[PDB]
Amino acid sequence: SSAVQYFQFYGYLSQQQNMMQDYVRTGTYQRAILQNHTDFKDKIVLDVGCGSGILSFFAAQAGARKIYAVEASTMAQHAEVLVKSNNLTDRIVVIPGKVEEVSLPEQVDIIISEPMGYMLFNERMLESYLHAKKYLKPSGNMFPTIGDVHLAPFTDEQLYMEQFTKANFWYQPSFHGVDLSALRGAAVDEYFRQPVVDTFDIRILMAKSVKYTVNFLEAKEGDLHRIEIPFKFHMLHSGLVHGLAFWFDVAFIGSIMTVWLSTAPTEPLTHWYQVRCLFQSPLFAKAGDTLSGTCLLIANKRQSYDISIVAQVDQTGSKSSNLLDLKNPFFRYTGTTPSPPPGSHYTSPSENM
Amino acid sequence: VQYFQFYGYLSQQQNMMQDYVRTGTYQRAILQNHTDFKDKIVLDVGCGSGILSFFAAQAGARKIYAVEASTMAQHAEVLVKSNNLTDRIVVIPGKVEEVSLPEQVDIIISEPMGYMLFNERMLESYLHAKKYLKPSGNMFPTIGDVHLAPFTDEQLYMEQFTKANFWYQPSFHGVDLSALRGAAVDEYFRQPVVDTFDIRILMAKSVKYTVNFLEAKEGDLHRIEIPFKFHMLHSGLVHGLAFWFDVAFIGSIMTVWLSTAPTEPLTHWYQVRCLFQSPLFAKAGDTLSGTCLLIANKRQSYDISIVAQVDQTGSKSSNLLDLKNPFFRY
Amino acid sequence: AVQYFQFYGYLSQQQNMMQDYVRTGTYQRAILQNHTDFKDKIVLDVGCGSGILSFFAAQAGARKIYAVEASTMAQHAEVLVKSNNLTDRIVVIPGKVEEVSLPEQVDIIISEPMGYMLFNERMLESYLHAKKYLKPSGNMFPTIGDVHLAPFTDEQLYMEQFTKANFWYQPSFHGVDLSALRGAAVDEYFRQPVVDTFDIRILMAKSVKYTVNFLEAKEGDLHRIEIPFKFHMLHSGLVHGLAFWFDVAFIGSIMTVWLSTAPTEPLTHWYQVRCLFQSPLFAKAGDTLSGTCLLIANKRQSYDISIVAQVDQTGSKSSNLLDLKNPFFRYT
Amino acid sequence: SSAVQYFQFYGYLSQQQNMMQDYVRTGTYQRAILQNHTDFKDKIVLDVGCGSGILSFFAAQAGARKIYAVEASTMAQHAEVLVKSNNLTDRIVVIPGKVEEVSLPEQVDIIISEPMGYMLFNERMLESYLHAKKYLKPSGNMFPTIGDVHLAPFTDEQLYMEQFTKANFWYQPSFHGVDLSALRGAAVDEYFRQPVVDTFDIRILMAKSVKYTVNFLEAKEGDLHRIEIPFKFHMLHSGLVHGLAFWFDVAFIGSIMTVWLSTAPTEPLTHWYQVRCLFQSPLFAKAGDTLSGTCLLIANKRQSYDISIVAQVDQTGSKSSNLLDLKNPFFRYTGTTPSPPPGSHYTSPSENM
Ligand SMILES: Nc1ncnc2c1ncn2[C@@H]1O[C@H](CN(CCCl)CC[C@H](N)C(=O)O)[C@@H](O)[C@H]1O
Ligand SMILES: Nc1ncnc2c1ncn2[C@@H]1O[C@H](CN(CCCl)CC[C@H](N)C(=O)O)[C@@H](O)[C@H]1O
Ligand SMILES: Nc1ncnc2c1ncn2[C@@H]1O[C@H](CN(CCCl)CC[C@H](N)C(=O)O)[C@@H](O)[C@H]1O
Ligand SMILES: Nc1ncnc2c1ncn2[C@@H]1O[C@H](CSCC[C@H](N)C(=O)O)[C@@H](O)[C@H]1O
Repeated sequence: SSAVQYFQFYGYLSQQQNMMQDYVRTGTYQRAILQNHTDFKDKIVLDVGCGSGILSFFAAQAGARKIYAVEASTMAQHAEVLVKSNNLTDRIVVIPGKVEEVSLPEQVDIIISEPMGYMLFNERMLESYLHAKKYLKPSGNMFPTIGDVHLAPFTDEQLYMEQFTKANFWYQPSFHGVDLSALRGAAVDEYFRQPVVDTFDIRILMAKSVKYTVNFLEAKEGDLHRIEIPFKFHMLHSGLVHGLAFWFDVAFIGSIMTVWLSTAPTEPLTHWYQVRCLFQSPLFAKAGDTLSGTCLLIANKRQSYDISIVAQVDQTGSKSSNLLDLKNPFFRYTGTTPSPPPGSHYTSPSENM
Repeated sequence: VQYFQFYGYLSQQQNMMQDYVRTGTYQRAILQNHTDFKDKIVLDVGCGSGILSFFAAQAGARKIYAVEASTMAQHAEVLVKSNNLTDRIVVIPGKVEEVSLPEQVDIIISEPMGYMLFNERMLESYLHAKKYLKPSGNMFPTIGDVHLAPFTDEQLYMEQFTKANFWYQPSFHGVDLSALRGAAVDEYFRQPVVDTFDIRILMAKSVKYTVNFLEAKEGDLHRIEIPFKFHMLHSGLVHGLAFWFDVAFIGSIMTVWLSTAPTEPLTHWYQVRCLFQSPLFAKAGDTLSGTCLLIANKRQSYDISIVAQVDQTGSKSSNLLDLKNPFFRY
Repeated sequence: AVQYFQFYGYLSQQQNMMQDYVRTGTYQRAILQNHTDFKDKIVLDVGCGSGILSFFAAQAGARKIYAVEASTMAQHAEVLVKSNNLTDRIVVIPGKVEEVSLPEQVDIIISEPMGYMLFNERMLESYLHAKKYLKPSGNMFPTIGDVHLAPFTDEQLYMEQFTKANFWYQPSFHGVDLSALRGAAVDEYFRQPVVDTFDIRILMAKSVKYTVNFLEAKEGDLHRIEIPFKFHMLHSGLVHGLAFWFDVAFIGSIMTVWLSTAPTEPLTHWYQVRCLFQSPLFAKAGDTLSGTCLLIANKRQSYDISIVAQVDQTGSKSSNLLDLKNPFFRYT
Repeated sequence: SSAVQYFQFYGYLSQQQNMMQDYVRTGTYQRAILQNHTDFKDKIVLDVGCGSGILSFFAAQAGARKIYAVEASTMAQHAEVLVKSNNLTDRIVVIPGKVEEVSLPEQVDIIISEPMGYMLFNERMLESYLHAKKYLKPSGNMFPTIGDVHLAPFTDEQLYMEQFTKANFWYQPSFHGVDLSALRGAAVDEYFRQPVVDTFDIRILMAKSVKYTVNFLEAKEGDLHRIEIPFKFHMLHSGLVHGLAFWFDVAFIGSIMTVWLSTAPTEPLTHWYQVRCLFQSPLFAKAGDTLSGTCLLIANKRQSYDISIVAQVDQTGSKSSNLLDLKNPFFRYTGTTPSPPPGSHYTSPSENM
């Protein structure tokens, strides 16, 4: 259905290029695969969504005997050219098609893949990554092995006001002689259903994070159809909570060492950035209060999730419920350094010049 | 399809409404020609928010049929009710090709122009809607002029060549990508560059291609052939062709023009530039002749072929372009 | 070989080198400050040109100076010696220092044999060959040479050369397809050393050094020169190639004097030299750039250069050929 | 010899590019071949020193049946690659070697070449071009067909002084304590033996040019070993004559039309520019005087000419005799517009602004 558009997007070389040029990502995968050469040398490997084939080449540098590289986009055509020109035709096998519908010659010793999306789960490629375990030997391994999602409440007044400023275009009685007021509410609802793709200063976060772990060795493809993330935040600061901030970490658990790829706002940026879900009604909280609630991710037919966030301040009973659409996020990043919150100065800035 | 979902968002209707030149030229063109709307029947093909039907209602139209296929039709009918015009503006959800109208109309109004005028292939629906048009009916816009002109922009050319050279690395993290160097260059230079530019970079007076919406058939736009013969005013490197367009509202009281030229204030259409993989050298006085051929595709766009040659020297350049994968250089 | 000595046979070239104030004044100061290494001694000037260095030796008190010059500049040199009244101290001997015979062994050899990257022109071999005339505790001015290498980032230069090479990427230059030769064009242009100066900001790691000791080295060492390097990257960026320059030291009895062609120092007719990678290498600060620069002597009195550079963390490798015989003089 | 250094120079693609990028040169050759297609249509052609092969390609565009493209530098290898990739292997035969020492299968109907150097004659490739006539049918044609060398007396005080300024470096009694004066005369002599490659404003010319024609259809290889150019100038202006200026034209005399390629200072610049030979003793002449003399080019073993220029003003008998070496010219061009001589203002500049 919408799979056509998805595989059209990853068929352009310029997109593969954007992902390969993310040094954090490609470098961490290369480090993780080569530093665990005992997990690869002369073993069988499966690259789920090989794209250019970069990960299979990394697997080859580690000494794999044979690597099955599955690719469903037309990038399979270009991928085979790199294997022939890198004289690895005898160890890398390009298979055009989807990992679900293809046939593999044999069970593999280890599976490698880069299936993470915004908030880890977006794009629903982890389901294909776990589906691939039907080709995995009883003692096989998976790179990445586990993925951790993180959540924290945030305060950002300017991000929050921005939505009503954009929507208030509709609240004028004579836009070229037409009254648009009747659509203001609908415009507001639309903008708040967009998760914001951006970075931020860590000082806007108001409580230590909370983590939902997906163990790719134990999880089933069905575990990813309904993801329920409960949270109970102890506020470090007492502000207005305009929503929740999401990021993720993944770990490659190999024989020699475990390697981490992290997209935290404390780490170097990546092409995943961070994702923020705004509350249409911000929640006020004291410091020490508990912000309790649930984040419910419900898979949809269009390769994404419907996000439901219900949060409440237990001491005051103040409740906020929000719905978001992760397939239509708002890309807000600019490149500017992130300005810090006001009221973050505990000593005179003038006496520090 | 993805197309009608995109235009189902209020934020997109807003982005196009906040284009002041576009909206104000449409309103002024309609209002100053209120005689072509007084007590008449109107069809608005793709009304979106309904802004154009409201312009028609302001001009005195007795009844306006507003066809919209995206979910925007629901919101459009909310503005009709809250503006107390429900007896004059009739929203009809669906595609103009599929809906049934109660009667024939005196005039069709629409905003079907895309990049290079032809993008999005909504002109075909604007023309197809003429099956509901009375024998002497009129159309806003009446005609569309596509303008093309050769340009020189060294920075843009090296900008794209730089990105294509990523695929020339013999050892990117130990991997040889050079085998794909050729596909990378094809793909990048197959990107129309959507942006504005200063008129300084044009090396010849523009050439014009006219589409008359009153006389044209939906089939004409399946394959559009634009021949060009440029007379070069300056010497140097021709890195490609630049496209922009004008449309004219030919009404009873006056004709009003809407332009996306680089000398005029900016629109959400900007201008479009097609790059040659290898620029062409030309002197002042030379002639640059060739053909730009647009063949419609199933993905709501066109496959573009540009054949150009310097007649004096025989230097030839052939380029195919994908209007489906633009490069917004904003 | 004939073309080499015709070139240095023109008085205008000798002028171009003599008008290099840093060069000529540093040689005089190094010679005169160490006058005890010259007083009442025998001297050999290898490739005297106009004679300038022999005149510095006579100024320092040398009893007799043998000035060897193989171009026709030897005859002009003889004229300056007569008109400067030094016929009893400076003896011009025409011919190559490899082929002439000298009346006695010398206490010190002086020369100016450095070329681009120090080794260009392959005159250091003749400077070292002349050591057969050197007494057991003799000295040599210059005494040691330090070649310096450092990676650099310079986008405009890289695209400047790529623009030139891309002329051969045309499908119809006057109706003729040249694209079949784009690969040969890029190979040729990027084989060209870029002779120019540059601001030290473009360097991304502290320079690495390769030292030649003229007192100890033998003429054979310079037929194949292997230069290892291991750079610790200080900035994150694209490495577009390596930059080369050199210092030489006059290690005299009284003091050591240094002559430098570094980009932080005033300009010399040697400028600096850069080798471009066809495909730049990406490196982050903290990474290590390791590799080898290899100079293989050839018949045209120059070197075939092979530069292999590698980012140790990422495995990005780059191998480049360079022909010192076809440099690109970019200075204007 | 110098042949080695000569053919090494033309093996670099950057050099061929420099010559191909001279639009005047390459464009005029293309026009001259294509507009005379009757001289090429289904005929046998010989391209002497093809370099990239460009001229052969032009002759193929005009319809020639077979072209023999002779090249002595290693550019011959790259020339064959262009012929294969342009699908012309059945009509263009690249022959590596020197035109004097190679063999052709057959006689040709027409010979094409670009053998002109500074002052037309420099580098001595016209001799190879004329030598190639051993392969020409009794009524064959040659492109170019005739060459015109133009001479004219000029006045340029700043160019003239520039030489003494450069040589007077040697006229100091203490250059780091060394008296250099003895070499001043030798230094002056050296600089004046350099012809100057540059362009100039035609107003520095003091008499109508004189021309010496070589007819390539009739000239013999030995004619070019000793070239005697008598001149007799009628001075249009009174002044100091600092030397003579040289340029050249070639004409392609085809069946349909004659096409001219000119390096005159009145025409668009080319990579040949113009060449000026300075007199060490300038000659004074007033308008109406006659400047008579001879310009004698004596071929030498290093692929160039020794030039002797003797001029005298007949009215005064004032003589000047100068020797120049064409193999060590001074390339003076910059790109600055040539400033016009003083005082060429016959009307007040202030009354014109
Ligand atoms: N069902 C599927 N079967 C096979 N491949 C798929 C499938 N779904 C998505 N992919 C493939 O995975 C590639 C993208 N993917 C990262 C997206 Cl965040 C891996 C890129 C590359 N191998 C890297 O790791 O850097 C894309 O080419 C896509 O087509
Ligand atoms: N094998 C040789 N034997 C004798 N002379 C040689 C030899 N090789 C080169 N030379 C001569 O020494 C001169 C080299 N020259 C600059 C080198 Cl970049 C030094 C000029 C002179 N000492 C100054 O600094 O002013 C040239 O004149 C050359 O002819
Ligand atoms: N005796 C010879 N035999 C064969 N080749 C020769 C001979 N003498 C000179 N050449 C060759 O002709 C080429 C020079 N020629 C320009 C001279 Cl200013 C090339 C122009 C070329 N046809 C263009 O227009 O691009 C050089 O490549 C040279 O190697
Ligand atoms: N065949 C078709 N039938 C009906 N509506 C169509 C259509 N093709 C496109 N549309 C709709 O027409 C609109 C194009 S832009 C609408 C802008 C509006 N006329 C204004 O001036 O503000 C979109 O809402 C699109 O979804």
